[PDB]
Amino acid sequence: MQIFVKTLTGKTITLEVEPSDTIENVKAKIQDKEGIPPDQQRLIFAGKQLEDGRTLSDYNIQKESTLHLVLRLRGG
Repeated sequence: MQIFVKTLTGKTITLEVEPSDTIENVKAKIQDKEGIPPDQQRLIFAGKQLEDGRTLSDYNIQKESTLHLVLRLRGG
């Protein structure tokens, strides 16, 4: 479904996806959209990081949910 992710700048970015799509798919969508890679993408939810292997549905996300789109701290 659709959700509303926030930026490190407190910006509002909405993304329309499916409940069957994985976090990686949603991230990939945001990538092609915004331009930020999924490798450098850090979405926080319920205090837990969105796992690619984990889908929005598996997360029981609510319509127009509030997601935190933060970058990565370190690297490797």
